[PDB]
Amino acid sequence: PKLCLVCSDEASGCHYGVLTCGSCKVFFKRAVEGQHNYLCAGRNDCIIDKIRRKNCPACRYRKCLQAGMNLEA
Amino acid sequence: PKLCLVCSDEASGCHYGVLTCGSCKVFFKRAVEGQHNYLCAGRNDCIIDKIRRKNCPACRYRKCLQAGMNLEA
DNA sequence: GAGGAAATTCCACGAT
DNA sequence: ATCGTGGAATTTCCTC
Ligand SMILES: [Zn+2]
Ligand SMILES: [Zn+2]
Ligand SMILES: [Zn+2]
Ligand SMILES: [Zn+2]
Repeated sequence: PKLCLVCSDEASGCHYGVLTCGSCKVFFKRAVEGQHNYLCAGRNDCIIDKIRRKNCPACRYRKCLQAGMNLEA
Repeated sequence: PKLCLVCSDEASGCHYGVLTCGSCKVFFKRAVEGQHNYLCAGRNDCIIDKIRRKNCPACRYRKCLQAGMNLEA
């Protein structure tokens, strides 16, 4: 019943300091390692869920950071 | 003329009835025969330009239709 | 020449 | 680390 704090999909455990699913954990790692320039086509307010998380890496990454995800955790 | 009526990128000609670039031509063909399930993570006003057009297929497809693109043209 | 469309290449995403 | 899937976009080939 525990949910990913980023996309609300069911969580696989505590990854990089935050309860998250597998895809969001892999996304965050790749985002930090690659130092990605992401641009929201919206207002930087996008809905991030299982379906929509692919739409805006910018808002997804922002949510990762604001939830406290860090590589050195 | 030039300037694709969907994303404002340089237009390659009149495709499916509308002045469009090459990428919006094949996008529309894919989307119109496909499901076009697309969900917007924003307010369905997403900015569609050369940089952001990949972010929201929902809004891109909506702009294709509003511009008047159709298969039977 | 135009434009439709397959073929091709590239990449994000995500499971294992 | 492979690696499958699917979308994106350019390149190549088709008919008219
Ligand atoms: Zn998640
Ligand atoms: Zn966004
Ligand atoms: Zn376009
Ligand atoms: Zn949108």
